Amino acid sequence: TKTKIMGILNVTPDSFSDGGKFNNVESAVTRVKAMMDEGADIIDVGGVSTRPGHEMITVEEELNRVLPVVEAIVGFDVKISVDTFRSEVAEACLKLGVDIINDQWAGLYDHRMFQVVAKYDAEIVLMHNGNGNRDEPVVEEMLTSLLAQAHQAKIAGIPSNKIWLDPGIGFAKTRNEEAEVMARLDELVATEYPVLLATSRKRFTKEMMGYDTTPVERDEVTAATTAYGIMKGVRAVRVHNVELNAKLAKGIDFLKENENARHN
Amino acid sequence: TKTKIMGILNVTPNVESAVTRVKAMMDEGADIIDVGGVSTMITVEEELNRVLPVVEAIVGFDVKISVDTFRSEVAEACLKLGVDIINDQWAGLYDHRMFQVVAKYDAEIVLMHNGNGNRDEPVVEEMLTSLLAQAHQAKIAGIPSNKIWLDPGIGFAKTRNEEAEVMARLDELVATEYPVLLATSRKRFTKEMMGYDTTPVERDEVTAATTAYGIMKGVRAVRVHNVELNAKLAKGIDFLKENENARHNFS
Ligand SMILES: [K+]
Ligand SMILES: [K+]
Repeated sequence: TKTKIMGILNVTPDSFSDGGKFNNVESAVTRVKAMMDEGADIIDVGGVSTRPGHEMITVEEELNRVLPVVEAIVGFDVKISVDTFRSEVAEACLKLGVDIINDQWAGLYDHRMFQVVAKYDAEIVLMHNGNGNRDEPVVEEMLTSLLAQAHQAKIAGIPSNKIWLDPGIGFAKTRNEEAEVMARLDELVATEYPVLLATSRKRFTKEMMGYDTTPVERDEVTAATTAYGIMKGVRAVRVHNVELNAKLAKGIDFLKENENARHN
Repeated sequence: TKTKIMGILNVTPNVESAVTRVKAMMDEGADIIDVGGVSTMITVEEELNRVLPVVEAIVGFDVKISVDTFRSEVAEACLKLGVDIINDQWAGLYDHRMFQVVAKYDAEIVLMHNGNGNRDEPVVEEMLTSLLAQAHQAKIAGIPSNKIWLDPGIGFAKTRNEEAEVMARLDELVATEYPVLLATSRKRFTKEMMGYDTTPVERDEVTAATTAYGIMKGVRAVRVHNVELNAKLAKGIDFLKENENARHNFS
Protein backbone atom coordinates (compact mmCIF):
# COMPACT_ATOMS: atom_id res chain seq x y z
CA THR A 1 0.00 0.00 0.00
CA LYS A 2 3.08 2.24 0.37
CA THR A 3 4.15 4.53 -2.46
CA LYS A 4 7.00 2.74 -4.20
CA ILE A 5 10.37 4.47 -4.40
CA MET A 6 12.20 3.74 -7.68
CA GLY A 7 15.86 4.67 -7.64
CA ILE A 8 17.78 5.61 -10.78
CA LEU A 9 20.79 3.61 -12.03
CA ASN A 10 21.93 5.20 -15.29
CA VAL A 11 24.53 3.00 -17.04
CA THR A 12 24.98 4.98 -20.25
CA PRO A 13 28.77 5.65 -20.75
CA ASP A 14 28.40 9.42 -21.21
CA SER A 15 26.33 10.01 -18.04
CA PHE A 16 29.51 9.15 -16.10
CA SER A 17 31.39 12.00 -14.43
CA ASP A 18 35.00 10.85 -13.84
CA GLY A 19 35.74 9.87 -17.46
CA GLY A 20 33.80 6.65 -16.93
CA LYS A 21 36.36 5.49 -14.34
CA PHE A 22 33.56 4.01 -12.27
CA ASN A 23 31.49 2.75 -15.20
CA ASN A 24 31.54 -0.92 -14.32
CA VAL A 25 29.50 -3.59 -12.57
CA GLU A 26 31.28 -3.20 -9.20
CA SER A 27 30.49 0.52 -8.98
CA ALA A 28 26.85 -0.14 -9.97
CA VAL A 29 26.68 -2.73 -7.16
CA THR A 30 27.95 -0.22 -4.59
CA ARG A 31 25.35 2.30 -5.82
CA VAL A 32 22.49 -0.18 -5.72
CA LYS A 33 23.41 -1.26 -2.18
CA ALA A 34 23.32 2.38 -1.09
CA MET A 35 19.90 2.94 -2.74
CA MET A 36 18.49 -0.19 -1.07
CA ASP A 37 19.79 1.03 2.31
CA GLU A 38 18.15 4.46 1.67
CA GLY A 39 14.81 2.73 1.03
CA ALA A 40 14.50 1.98 -2.67
CA ASP A 41 11.85 -0.56 -3.60
CA ILE A 42 12.92 -0.62 -7.26
CA ILE A 43 16.15 0.08 -9.13
CA ASP A 44 15.60 1.44 -12.63
CA VAL A 45 18.53 0.38 -14.86
CA GLY A 46 18.83 2.16 -18.23
CA GLY A 47 21.43 2.35 -21.00
CA VAL A 48 19.49 4.37 -23.62
CA SER A 49 17.47 7.59 -23.82
CA THR A 50 14.67 8.44 -26.27
CA ARG A 51 15.43 12.18 -26.07
CA PRO A 52 16.03 13.92 -29.44
CA GLY A 53 19.72 14.32 -30.37
CA HIS A 54 20.89 11.38 -28.26
CA GLU A 55 23.08 8.42 -29.14
CA MET A 56 21.39 5.73 -31.26
CA ILE A 57 22.73 2.31 -30.18
CA THR A 58 22.24 -1.28 -31.31
CA VAL A 59 20.41 -3.97 -29.36
CA GLU A 60 23.74 -5.76 -28.87
CA GLU A 61 25.27 -2.54 -27.55
CA GLU A 62 22.36 -1.82 -25.19
CA LEU A 63 22.60 -5.41 -23.98
CA ASN A 64 26.33 -4.89 -23.42
CA ARG A 65 25.55 -1.97 -21.12
CA VAL A 66 22.60 -3.44 -19.21
CA LEU A 67 22.99 -7.23 -19.02
CA PRO A 68 26.11 -7.40 -16.82
CA VAL A 69 24.63 -4.85 -14.37
CA VAL A 70 21.21 -6.54 -14.28
CA GLU A 71 22.82 -9.94 -13.64
CA ALA A 72 24.88 -8.56 -10.72
CA ILE A 73 21.94 -6.93 -8.89
CA VAL A 74 18.93 -9.07 -9.83
CA GLY A 75 19.74 -11.34 -6.89
CA PHE A 76 19.40 -8.47 -4.38
CA ASP A 77 16.24 -8.04 -2.32
CA VAL A 78 14.97 -5.14 -4.43
CA LYS A 79 12.85 -5.11 -7.59
CA ILE A 80 14.60 -4.47 -10.88
CA SER A 81 13.24 -2.30 -13.67
CA VAL A 82 14.93 -1.76 -17.04
CA ASP A 83 14.45 1.38 -19.19
CA THR A 84 14.18 -0.12 -22.67
CA PHE A 85 11.79 0.24 -25.58
CA ARG A 86 13.04 -2.79 -27.51
CA SER A 87 11.56 -6.24 -26.78
CA GLU A 88 14.81 -8.07 -27.53
CA VAL A 89 16.55 -6.12 -24.80
CA ALA A 90 13.52 -6.66 -22.55
CA GLU A 91 13.44 -10.44 -23.09
CA ALA A 92 17.11 -10.98 -22.33
CA CYS A 93 16.70 -9.02 -19.08
CA LEU A 94 13.45 -10.82 -18.18
CA LYS A 95 15.24 -14.17 -18.62
CA LEU A 96 17.75 -12.85 -16.05
CA GLY A 97 14.83 -12.19 -13.71
CA VAL A 98 14.05 -8.46 -13.89
CA ASP A 99 10.64 -7.43 -12.62
CA ILE A 100 9.66 -4.37 -14.65
CA ILE A 101 10.18 -3.05 -18.18
CA ASN A 102 10.06 0.75 -18.24
CA ASP A 103 9.20 1.45 -21.90
CA GLN A 104 9.77 5.11 -22.83
CA TRP A 105 7.69 4.51 -25.99
CA ALA A 106 4.77 2.72 -24.33
CA GLY A 107 5.21 -0.16 -26.78
CA LEU A 108 4.92 2.21 -29.76
CA TYR A 109 8.44 1.52 -30.93
CA ASP A 110 8.15 -2.24 -30.71
CA HIS A 111 4.71 -3.83 -30.28
CA ARG A 112 6.27 -7.25 -29.40
CA MET A 113 7.08 -5.64 -26.04
CA PHE A 114 3.59 -6.52 -24.78
CA GLN A 115 3.73 -10.26 -25.46
CA VAL A 116 7.36 -10.26 -24.24
CA VAL A 117 6.51 -8.72 -20.84
CA ALA A 118 3.42 -10.97 -20.55
CA LYS A 119 5.45 -14.07 -21.47
CA TYR A 120 7.50 -13.47 -18.35
CA ASP A 121 4.56 -12.44 -16.15
CA ALA A 122 6.25 -9.08 -15.57
CA GLU A 123 5.10 -5.47 -15.20
CA ILE A 124 5.34 -2.70 -17.75
CA VAL A 125 5.53 1.09 -17.44
CA LEU A 126 4.01 2.90 -20.38
CA MET A 127 5.48 6.39 -20.71
CA HIS A 128 3.85 9.17 -22.73
CA ASN A 129 6.30 10.35 -25.40
CA GLY A 130 6.45 11.72 -28.97
CA ASN A 131 3.93 13.70 -31.06
CA GLY A 132 5.29 17.02 -29.73
CA ASN A 133 3.63 18.86 -32.62
CA ARG A 134 0.17 17.59 -31.51
CA ASP A 135 -2.76 19.96 -32.15
CA GLU A 136 -5.09 18.64 -29.40
CA PRO A 137 -4.98 19.15 -25.56
CA VAL A 138 -1.91 17.35 -24.19
CA VAL A 139 -3.74 15.58 -21.35
CA GLU A 140 -6.43 14.35 -23.75
CA GLU A 141 -3.80 13.17 -26.25
CA MET A 142 -1.81 11.56 -23.40
CA LEU A 143 -4.87 9.77 -22.03
CA THR A 144 -5.97 8.62 -25.50
CA SER A 145 -2.52 7.25 -26.31
CA LEU A 146 -1.68 5.71 -22.90
CA LEU A 147 -5.13 4.10 -22.68
CA ALA A 148 -4.80 2.59 -26.17
CA GLN A 149 -1.36 1.26 -25.26
CA ALA A 150 -2.55 -0.07 -21.89
CA HIS A 151 -5.37 -1.81 -23.74
CA GLN A 152 -2.77 -3.41 -26.02
CA ALA A 153 -0.89 -4.48 -22.88
CA LYS A 154 -4.01 -6.11 -21.44
CA ILE A 155 -4.69 -7.90 -24.74
CA ALA A 156 -1.24 -9.48 -24.46
CA GLY A 157 -2.27 -10.73 -21.01
CA ILE A 158 -0.64 -8.12 -18.74
CA PRO A 159 -2.82 -7.49 -15.64
CA SER A 160 -4.22 -3.93 -15.23
CA ASN A 161 -2.52 -3.65 -11.86
CA LYS A 162 0.82 -4.43 -13.55
CA ILE A 163 0.47 -1.73 -16.23
CA TRP A 164 1.89 1.58 -15.01
CA LEU A 165 1.34 4.92 -16.66
CA ASP A 166 4.03 7.62 -16.62
CA PRO A 167 3.17 11.17 -17.85
CA GLY A 168 6.55 11.43 -19.56
CA ILE A 169 7.59 14.65 -17.89
CA GLY A 170 10.74 15.80 -19.68
CA PHE A 171 9.78 14.29 -23.07
CA ALA A 172 8.22 15.94 -26.16
CA LYS A 173 6.43 18.56 -24.05
CA THR A 174 6.54 22.34 -23.90
CA ARG A 175 6.65 24.15 -20.53
CA ASN A 176 2.96 24.85 -21.09
CA GLU A 177 2.19 21.17 -21.74
CA GLU A 178 4.08 20.05 -18.64
CA ALA A 179 2.32 22.64 -16.46
CA GLU A 180 -0.99 21.24 -17.72
CA VAL A 181 0.05 17.65 -17.04
CA MET A 182 1.28 18.40 -13.50
CA ALA A 183 -2.04 20.13 -12.77
CA ARG A 184 -4.05 17.09 -13.87
CA LEU A 185 -2.31 14.04 -12.37
CA ASP A 186 -5.67 13.18 -10.77
CA GLU A 187 -7.09 12.46 -14.26
CA LEU A 188 -4.24 10.05 -15.01
CA VAL A 189 -4.74 8.38 -11.60
CA ALA A 190 -8.46 8.14 -12.44
CA THR A 191 -7.73 5.62 -15.26
CA GLU A 192 -7.06 3.15 -12.38
CA TYR A 193 -3.71 1.97 -13.78
CA PRO A 194 -0.98 2.61 -11.18
CA VAL A 195 0.82 5.89 -11.99
CA LEU A 196 4.60 6.39 -11.88
CA LEU A 197 5.72 10.03 -11.55
CA ALA A 198 9.20 10.84 -12.83
CA THR A 199 10.20 14.52 -12.57
CA SER A 200 13.47 14.22 -10.60
CA ARG A 201 15.97 16.98 -11.53
CA LYS A 202 14.35 17.47 -14.93
CA ARG A 203 13.60 20.92 -16.46
CA PHE A 204 10.24 21.10 -14.71
CA THR A 205 11.91 20.88 -11.30
CA LYS A 206 14.75 23.08 -12.54
CA GLU A 207 12.17 25.76 -13.30
CA MET A 208 10.46 25.46 -9.89
CA MET A 209 13.65 27.09 -8.53
CA GLY A 210 14.33 30.81 -8.60
CA TYR A 211 17.89 30.46 -9.90
CA ASP A 212 20.06 28.26 -12.07
CA THR A 213 20.93 25.12 -10.14
CA THR A 214 23.10 22.05 -10.43
CA PRO A 215 20.96 18.90 -10.67
CA VAL A 216 21.37 18.01 -6.96
CA GLU A 217 19.98 21.37 -5.84
CA ARG A 218 16.63 20.39 -7.41
CA ASP A 219 16.10 17.59 -4.91
CA GLU A 220 13.75 19.51 -2.57
CA VAL A 221 11.38 20.75 -5.30
CA THR A 222 11.48 17.15 -6.65
CA ALA A 223 10.41 15.94 -3.19
CA ALA A 224 7.59 18.55 -3.40
CA THR A 225 6.35 16.90 -6.63
CA THR A 226 6.66 13.55 -4.82
CA ALA A 227 4.46 14.62 -1.90
CA TYR A 228 2.01 16.41 -4.21
CA GLY A 229 1.87 13.41 -6.52
CA ILE A 230 1.20 10.97 -3.68
CA MET A 231 -1.56 13.32 -2.47
CA LYS A 232 -3.02 13.02 -6.02
CA GLY A 233 -2.75 9.25 -5.88
CA VAL A 234 0.36 8.32 -7.90
CA ARG A 235 1.66 4.88 -6.85
CA ALA A 236 5.40 5.32 -7.31
CA VAL A 237 8.03 7.97 -7.90
CA ARG A 238 11.30 7.67 -9.84
CA VAL A 239 14.00 9.72 -8.07
CA HIS A 240 17.72 10.39 -7.75
CA ASN A 241 17.62 11.20 -4.05
CA VAL A 242 16.24 7.92 -2.73
CA GLU A 243 16.51 8.71 0.98
CA LEU A 244 14.80 12.15 0.93
CA ASN A 245 11.90 10.79 -1.07
CA ALA A 246 11.71 7.48 0.79
CA LYS A 247 11.40 9.28 4.16
CA LEU A 248 9.09 12.01 2.82
CA ALA A 249 6.82 9.47 1.11
CA LYS A 250 6.67 7.46 4.35
CA GLY A 251 5.31 10.59 5.97
CA ILE A 252 2.74 11.40 3.28
CA ASP A 253 1.62 7.74 3.10
CA PHE A 254 1.15 7.77 6.87
CA LEU A 255 -0.87 11.02 6.82
CA LYS A 256 -3.18 9.93 3.98
CA GLU A 257 -3.84 6.52 5.51
CA ASN A 258 -4.40 8.07 8.93
CA GLU A 259 -6.90 10.43 7.25
CA ASN A 260 -8.77 7.67 5.42
CA ALA A 261 -8.86 5.47 8.51
CA ARG A 262 -10.34 8.31 10.52
CA HIS A 263 -13.08 9.17 8.03
CA ASN A 264 -13.98 5.52 7.30
CA THR B 1 -0.43 33.51 -0.94
CA LYS B 2 2.81 31.72 -0.06
CA THR B 3 2.93 29.54 3.05
CA LYS B 4 4.94 31.41 5.68
CA ILE B 5 7.94 29.65 7.18
CA MET B 6 8.35 30.24 10.89
CA GLY B 7 11.83 29.26 12.06
CA ILE B 8 12.31 28.06 15.61
CA LEU B 9 14.86 29.84 17.81
CA ASN B 10 15.04 28.17 21.23
CA VAL B 11 17.07 30.44 23.54
CA THR B 12 16.70 28.49 26.79
CA PRO B 13 19.88 27.28 28.60
CA ASN B 14 23.99 33.98 24.41
CA VAL B 15 23.10 36.59 21.79
CA GLU B 16 25.95 35.95 19.33
CA SER B 17 24.93 32.35 18.62
CA ALA B 18 21.24 33.36 18.48
CA VAL B 19 21.98 36.05 15.88
CA THR B 20 24.10 33.58 13.89
CA ARG B 21 21.24 31.09 13.78
CA VAL B 22 18.77 33.86 12.84
CA LYS B 23 21.15 34.90 10.04
CA ALA B 24 21.13 31.34 8.70
CA MET B 25 17.33 31.04 9.02
CA MET B 26 16.74 34.22 7.03
CA ASP B 27 19.06 32.88 4.32
CA GLU B 28 17.26 29.53 4.22
CA GLY B 29 13.92 31.26 3.59
CA ALA B 30 12.38 32.03 6.99
CA ASP B 31 9.57 34.62 7.02
CA ILE B 32 9.28 34.69 10.80
CA ILE B 33 11.70 33.89 13.61
CA ASP B 34 9.98 32.49 16.70
CA VAL B 35 12.08 33.27 19.84
CA GLY B 36 11.34 31.01 22.83
CA GLY B 37 12.70 31.47 26.35
CA VAL B 38 10.52 28.96 28.27
CA SER B 39 11.15 25.35 27.12
CA THR B 40 7.98 24.23 28.98
CA MET B 41 8.66 27.37 35.84
CA ILE B 42 11.14 30.25 35.57
CA THR B 43 10.18 33.72 36.78
CA VAL B 44 8.98 36.45 34.41
CA GLU B 45 12.29 38.25 35.09
CA GLU B 46 14.25 35.12 34.23
CA GLU B 47 12.22 34.70 31.01
CA LEU B 48 12.92 38.34 30.14
CA ASN B 49 16.63 37.89 30.87
CA ARG B 50 16.69 35.17 28.22
CA VAL B 51 14.38 36.60 25.57
CA LEU B 52 14.98 40.35 25.71
CA PRO B 53 18.73 40.50 24.81
CA VAL B 54 17.99 38.40 21.73
CA VAL B 55 14.95 40.42 20.64
CA GLU B 56 16.91 43.66 21.02
CA ALA B 57 19.50 42.23 18.62
CA ILE B 58 17.34 40.74 15.87
CA VAL B 59 14.20 42.86 15.76
CA GLY B 60 15.70 45.33 13.29
CA PHE B 61 16.31 42.54 10.75
CA ASP B 62 14.10 42.32 7.61
CA VAL B 63 12.09 39.45 9.05
CA LYS B 64 9.03 39.17 11.32
CA ILE B 65 9.73 38.32 14.97
CA SER B 66 7.41 36.15 16.99
CA VAL B 67 7.89 35.55 20.71
CA ASP B 68 6.85 32.29 22.26
CA THR B 69 5.43 33.47 25.59
CA PHE B 70 2.22 33.07 27.57
CA ARG B 71 2.82 35.84 30.12
CA SER B 72 1.80 39.41 29.23
CA GLU B 73 4.77 41.08 30.97
CA VAL B 74 7.18 39.23 28.68
CA ALA B 75 5.00 39.90 25.64
CA GLU B 76 4.72 43.64 26.40
CA ALA B 77 8.47 44.11 26.87
CA CYS B 78 9.04 42.44 23.53
CA LEU B 79 6.25 44.30 21.77
CA LYS B 80 7.72 47.63 22.94
CA LEU B 81 10.89 46.59 21.12
CA GLY B 82 8.87 46.07 17.98
CA VAL B 83 8.13 42.35 17.65
CA ASP B 84 5.32 41.34 15.31
CA ILE B 85 3.70 38.30 16.83
CA ILE B 86 3.04 36.79 20.20
CA ASN B 87 2.88 33.00 19.94
CA ASP B 88 0.85 31.97 22.99
CA GLN B 89 0.97 28.27 23.98
CA TRP B 90 -2.01 28.92 26.27
CA ALA B 91 -4.13 30.90 23.80
CA GLY B 92 -4.44 33.68 26.41
CA LEU B 93 -5.68 31.25 29.08
CA TYR B 94 -2.63 31.65 31.30
CA ASP B 95 -2.83 35.42 31.47
CA HIS B 96 -6.07 37.16 30.47
CA ARG B 97 -4.06 40.40 30.11
CA MET B 98 -2.21 38.95 27.11
CA PHE B 99 -4.90 40.21 24.68
CA GLN B 100 -4.92 43.81 26.00
CA VAL B 101 -1.14 43.92 25.60
CA VAL B 102 -1.31 42.57 22.05
CA ALA B 103 -4.17 44.93 21.14
CA LYS B 104 -2.07 47.81 22.49
CA TYR B 105 0.75 47.26 20.03
CA ASP B 106 -1.30 46.21 17.06
CA ALA B 107 0.55 42.90 16.69
CA GLU B 108 -0.60 39.39 15.73
CA ILE B 109 -1.16 36.51 18.14
CA VAL B 110 -1.13 32.74 17.65
CA LEU B 111 -3.65 30.95 19.87
CA MET B 112 -2.41 27.43 20.56
CA HIS B 113 -4.67 24.58 21.64
CA ASN B 114 -3.53 23.32 25.01
CA GLY B 115 -4.83 22.13 28.36
CA ASN B 116 -7.96 20.21 29.25
CA GLY B 117 -6.12 16.88 28.88
CA ASN B 118 -9.03 15.03 30.47
CA ARG B 119 -11.52 16.48 27.98
CA ASP B 120 -15.08 15.29 27.80
CA GLU B 121 -15.88 15.94 24.13
CA PRO B 122 -13.89 14.57 21.14
CA VAL B 123 -10.62 16.48 20.78
CA VAL B 124 -11.39 18.26 17.49
CA GLU B 125 -14.68 19.58 18.82
CA GLU B 126 -13.03 20.59 22.11
CA MET B 127 -10.15 22.27 20.23
CA LEU B 128 -12.51 24.24 17.99
CA THR B 129 -14.70 25.29 20.92
CA SER B 130 -11.75 26.40 23.08
CA LEU B 131 -9.87 28.16 20.29
CA LEU B 132 -12.94 29.99 18.91
CA ALA B 133 -13.88 31.08 22.41
CA GLN B 134 -10.38 32.49 22.90
CA ALA B 135 -10.49 34.12 19.45
CA HIS B 136 -13.67 35.87 20.61
CA GLN B 137 -11.84 37.08 23.75
CA ALA B 138 -8.96 38.37 21.63
CA LYS B 139 -11.34 40.36 19.38
CA ILE B 140 -13.22 42.01 22.25
CA ALA B 141 -9.87 43.27 23.55
CA GLY B 142 -9.43 44.99 20.18
CA ILE B 143 -7.22 42.55 18.23
CA PRO B 144 -8.29 42.47 14.53
CA SER B 145 -9.87 39.17 13.42
CA ASN B 146 -7.30 38.92 10.61
CA LYS B 147 -4.36 39.06 13.03
CA ILE B 148 -5.36 35.92 14.95
CA TRP B 149 -3.74 32.59 14.13
CA LEU B 150 -4.88 29.20 15.34
CA ASP B 151 -2.41 26.40 16.20
CA PRO B 152 -3.71 22.80 16.76
CA GLY B 153 -1.11 22.42 19.52
CA ILE B 154 0.48 19.15 18.44
CA GLY B 155 2.58 17.98 21.39
CA PHE B 156 0.23 19.32 24.05
CA ALA B 157 -2.49 17.79 26.22
CA LYS B 158 -3.46 15.14 23.67
CA THR B 159 -2.99 11.39 23.61
CA ARG B 160 -1.40 9.70 20.60
CA ASN B 161 -4.80 8.88 19.23
CA GLU B 162 -6.15 12.44 19.71
CA GLU B 163 -3.23 13.96 17.81
CA ALA B 164 -3.83 11.49 14.99
CA GLU B 165 -7.47 12.64 14.94
CA VAL B 166 -6.37 16.27 14.80
CA MET B 167 -3.87 15.60 11.98
CA ALA B 168 -6.53 13.71 10.00
CA ARG B 169 -8.88 16.68 10.25
CA LEU B 170 -6.81 19.85 9.70
CA ASP B 171 -9.38 21.02 7.14
CA GLU B 172 -11.94 21.47 9.92
CA LEU B 173 -9.55 23.88 11.69
CA VAL B 174 -8.61 25.59 8.42
CA ALA B 175 -12.37 25.99 7.82
CA THR B 176 -12.59 28.49 10.72
CA GLU B 177 -10.99 30.93 8.27
CA TYR B 178 -8.46 32.08 10.87
CA PRO B 179 -4.97 31.54 9.42
CA VAL B 180 -3.61 28.20 10.72
CA LEU B 181 -0.01 27.65 11.90
CA LEU B 182 0.94 23.96 11.92
CA ALA B 183 3.68 23.18 14.48
CA THR B 184 4.73 19.52 14.41
CA SER B 185 8.49 19.88 13.90
CA ARG B 186 10.49 17.10 15.56
CA LYS B 187 7.75 16.49 18.17
CA ARG B 188 6.64 13.05 19.37
CA PHE B 189 4.15 12.88 16.54
CA THR B 190 6.87 13.09 13.92
CA LYS B 191 9.13 10.66 15.86
CA GLU B 192 6.31 8.13 15.81
CA MET B 193 5.67 8.77 12.09
CA MET B 194 9.25 7.40 11.73
CA GLY B 195 8.27 4.28 13.72
CA TYR B 196 11.20 3.99 16.16
CA ASP B 197 13.14 6.04 18.74
CA THR B 198 14.81 8.48 16.34
CA THR B 199 16.97 11.49 17.25
CA PRO B 200 15.30 14.94 16.82
CA VAL B 201 17.11 15.78 13.56
CA GLU B 202 16.09 12.45 12.00
CA ARG B 203 12.47 13.65 12.07
CA ASP B 204 13.04 16.47 9.60
CA GLU B 205 11.77 14.63 6.52
CA VAL B 206 8.53 13.40 8.11
CA THR B 207 8.18 16.95 9.46
CA ALA B 208 8.52 18.22 5.86
CA ALA B 209 5.79 15.68 5.05
CA THR B 210 3.43 17.31 7.56
CA THR B 211 4.37 20.66 5.95
CA ALA B 212 3.43 19.57 2.42
CA TYR B 213 0.35 17.78 3.74
CA GLY B 214 -0.60 20.80 5.82
CA ILE B 215 -0.26 23.18 2.86
CA MET B 216 -2.53 20.93 0.80
CA LYS B 217 -5.11 21.26 3.63
CA GLY B 218 -4.73 25.04 3.61
CA VAL B 219 -2.60 25.78 6.68
CA ARG B 220 -0.95 29.14 6.21
CA ALA B 221 2.36 28.75 8.01
CA VAL B 222 4.61 26.02 9.35
CA ARG B 223 6.78 26.31 12.47
CA VAL B 224 9.98 24.36 11.81
CA HIS B 225 13.53 23.64 12.94
CA ASN B 226 14.89 22.81 9.47
CA VAL B 227 14.08 26.06 7.70
CA GLU B 228 15.79 25.29 4.39
CA LEU B 229 14.16 21.90 3.81
CA ASN B 230 10.67 23.14 4.62
CA ALA B 231 11.11 26.47 2.81
CA LYS B 232 12.07 24.78 -0.47
CA LEU B 233 9.45 22.05 -0.13
CA ALA B 234 6.71 24.53 0.86
CA LYS B 235 7.70 26.74 -2.09
CA GLY B 236 7.30 23.72 -4.37
CA ILE B 237 3.89 22.72 -2.97
CA ASP B 238 2.69 26.37 -3.24
CA PHE B 239 3.74 26.41 -6.90
CA LEU B 240 1.95 23.14 -7.61
CA LYS B 241 -1.30 24.26 -5.96
CA GLU B 242 -1.26 27.61 -7.76
CA ASN B 243 -0.43 25.89 -11.05
CA GLU B 244 -3.30 23.48 -10.45
CA ASN B 245 -5.57 26.48 -9.90
CA ALA B 246 -4.28 28.29 -12.95
CA ARG B 247 -4.89 25.37 -15.36
CA HIS B 248 -8.39 24.78 -13.93
CA ASN B 249 -9.39 28.44 -13.60
CA PHE B 250 -10.01 27.91 -9.88
CA SER B 251 -10.22 30.96 -7.61
K1 LIG C 1 15.45 -8.96 -7.08
K1 LIG D 1 11.76 42.89 11.97
